[PDB]
Amino acid sequence: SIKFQALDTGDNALRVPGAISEKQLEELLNQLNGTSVPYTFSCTIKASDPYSSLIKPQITLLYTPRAVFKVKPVTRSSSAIAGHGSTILCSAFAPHTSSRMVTGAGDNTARIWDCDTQTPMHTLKGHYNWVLCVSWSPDGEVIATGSMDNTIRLWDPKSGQCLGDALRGHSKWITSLSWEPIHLVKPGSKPRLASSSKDGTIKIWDTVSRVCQYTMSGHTNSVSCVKWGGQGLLYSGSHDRTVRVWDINSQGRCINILKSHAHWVNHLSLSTDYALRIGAFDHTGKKPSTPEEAQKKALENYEKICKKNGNSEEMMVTASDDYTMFLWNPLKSTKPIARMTGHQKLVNHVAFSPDGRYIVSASFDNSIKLWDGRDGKFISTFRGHVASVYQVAWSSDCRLLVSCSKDTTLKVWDVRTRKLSVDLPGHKDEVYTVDWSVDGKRVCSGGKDKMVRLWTH
Repeated sequence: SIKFQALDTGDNALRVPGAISEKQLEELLNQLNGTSVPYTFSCTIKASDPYSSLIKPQITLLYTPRAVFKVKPVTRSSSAIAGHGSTILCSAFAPHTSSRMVTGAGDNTARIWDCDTQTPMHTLKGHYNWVLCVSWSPDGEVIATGSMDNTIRLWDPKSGQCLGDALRGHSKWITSLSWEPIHLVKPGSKPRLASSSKDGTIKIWDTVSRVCQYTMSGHTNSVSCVKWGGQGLLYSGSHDRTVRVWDINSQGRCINILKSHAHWVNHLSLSTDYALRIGAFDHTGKKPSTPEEAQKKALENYEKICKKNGNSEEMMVTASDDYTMFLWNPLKSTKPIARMTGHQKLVNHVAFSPDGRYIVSASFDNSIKLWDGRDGKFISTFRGHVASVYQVAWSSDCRLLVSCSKDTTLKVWDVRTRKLSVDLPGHKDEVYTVDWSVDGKRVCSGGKDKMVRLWTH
């Protein structure tokens, strides 16, 4: 007996024919919808791997088109790659290729790696304190590093050369970096860089003319994080218990102060920021032929995720150290749409899925909770870690989620089945960073053991 159900969710009815050829199963499913459209079929949904399945001891058959891209779950680990002098604090794949990756460690250096050969490629020297955040520009041309020495440095990913002098201005350490989205950038020009500091300011940097355009001081305390949205609006969170909204088309004018939080705002993420990070690029790796094509492609990829109701809504999630999270639709209302709660310990990372469909939150209660990205409803808790969870990373197809932890392991989860997919140990100590490449081919992790691990399917 066999039943047909899509990976989406739809059941489409009940049939029993004896053990058949795989090619026939398409033809049958095709024959129903009169597509006569290739297909791949799934079953045992751990397991998750597809009469040979009856040589292994009724059946539901999960079907999905071949033309639809699907990221394979990471399974194995290369040999650990040495280079950094102390613990690794941040990591980020390039938006246009899975052959490049950058890390930031407490040895005052950032490193660019060749993921194809698992070798060190460049060492970025110039900061006189810890590198706290690394972020590729959405066109993949420039790397920026925010440091504990209060400065920002721009690097060339290909040559490893620092682009002139550091960006100076902040009087305390850098808390976050956020590049201007490609679809808002005038064709032929480059994306500007927003940075937040513990000094309580947000600066907007012109990386080309090499000049600071605006300084958004307004928060009365340290600024925790900033995010450059696709409407020409920036959203910042701060220890003044406030979420502020700055209009870049009005010289950084504050158009809204959100006071619903009762405690320090620690994390702030948008539903569109996975899209914003990679601009015109996707899982294929195909490059735009012209800057004008890049702007159109970036807009197309952006409007695809935000414009659902015929209008553009980017949702916002903010977290505080009362463990409480909020969901916003800032364009629509200045009051929280929903109040997410349940975490018993501090939330360390919050991220929407690339389609904005889900919200996942990593905590120090050794758990990861899955939330609905449109109304903020609780769905499930990912249990399996024994120690605190530091960071998570989404797959491009929004189907898989990898998470690193203090428990010396990484775990990848199947968000469709809401369960553990594969548990991969490897490191010798705590792991602080994880990232998943756009093509889904490679996963990188780095932590206390000063070493980089590259994970593949």
